[PDB]
Amino acid sequence: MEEEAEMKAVATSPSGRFLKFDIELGRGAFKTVYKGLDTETWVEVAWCELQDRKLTKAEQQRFKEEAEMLKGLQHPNIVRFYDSWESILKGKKCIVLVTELMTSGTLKTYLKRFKVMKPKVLRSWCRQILKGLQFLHTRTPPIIHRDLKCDNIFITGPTGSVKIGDLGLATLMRTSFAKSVIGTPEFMAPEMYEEHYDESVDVYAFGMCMLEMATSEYPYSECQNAAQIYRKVTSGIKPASFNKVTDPEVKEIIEGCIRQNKSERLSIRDLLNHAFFAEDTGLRVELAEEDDCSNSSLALRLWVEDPKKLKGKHKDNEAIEFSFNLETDTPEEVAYEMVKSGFFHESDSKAVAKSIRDRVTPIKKTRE
Repeated sequence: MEEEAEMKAVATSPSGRFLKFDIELGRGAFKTVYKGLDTETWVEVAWCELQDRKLTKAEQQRFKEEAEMLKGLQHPNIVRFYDSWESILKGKKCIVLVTELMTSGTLKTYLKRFKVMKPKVLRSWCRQILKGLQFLHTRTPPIIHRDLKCDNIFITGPTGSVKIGDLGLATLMRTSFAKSVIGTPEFMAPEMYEEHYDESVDVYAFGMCMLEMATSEYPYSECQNAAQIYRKVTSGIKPASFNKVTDPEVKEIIEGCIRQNKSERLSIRDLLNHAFFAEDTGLRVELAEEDDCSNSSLALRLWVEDPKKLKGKHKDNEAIEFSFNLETDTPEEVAYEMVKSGFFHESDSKAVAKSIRDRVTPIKKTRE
């Protein structure tokens, strides 16, 4: 039984397609989001009201057209923008943005409580933010998100896909004041407060999102306030949580993204070509426990990411926990022990041994 019958429509788009309900979903300076309805599809939408009062006639016409540019953005990793128009709020001009309503919330809400699910969702959500950003940066003229952070990444579900939303509008962030209210220091590149920055601010913010997804903790939480973060960021002092990244590949991508010098930062084109984003083997090995160099034995986990890529009747999300002595063991012999125990068919030995070798050869080198 639905009580959608009691929700009274309080406004309509000039087109007539969308209805506004007086149910506020979120706030912020310059923005109020409302529950809305599409009368063509009968699906609840977000009715967003955007307004900067202290805006000139010239600035307002540039903000209205920036809003109209978003309508033509269609990509599976970008929240869909259905329509935008100019209206009046408290006598002054305002912009209304109608967008898809994300019911499973943000990545920020998700990471407050939950770790990203295993075996593949971390790699997928990363690749999806990169694909979404790449799409925005390849528009004519290029779009820069300007406000990328976990609270602006929406999830379809814990095993679903991610969508970037709440783009930072160029005209709405022209000033140091607007940037200080809109932006989240943790996710902001050091050059964010300069009058001129490019798309590499979005790369820096991506690096911080990925850090948060990897460490399951908030970047720069050691800081008491935003001034301390600004001081640390501009000094070239990484978040303490960066040294909590246990995967060398994940630590490498992050550092290449959160580089102080904008020109030294990694490009999305090349990131998308990183081996970390490959899924050809269908097998991956990770550390199960925190590695103490006093120990000779590691505690590892083998993930069957793709049961189709293997001979036999394998279940989804299959994870094998096994020990490995860095001194006396070999990946090829351990893969044979997996075959013998009945985990794998003999013909998958080479694929198993490689997944083990990939994780175990770097750690063995580090040992003294």
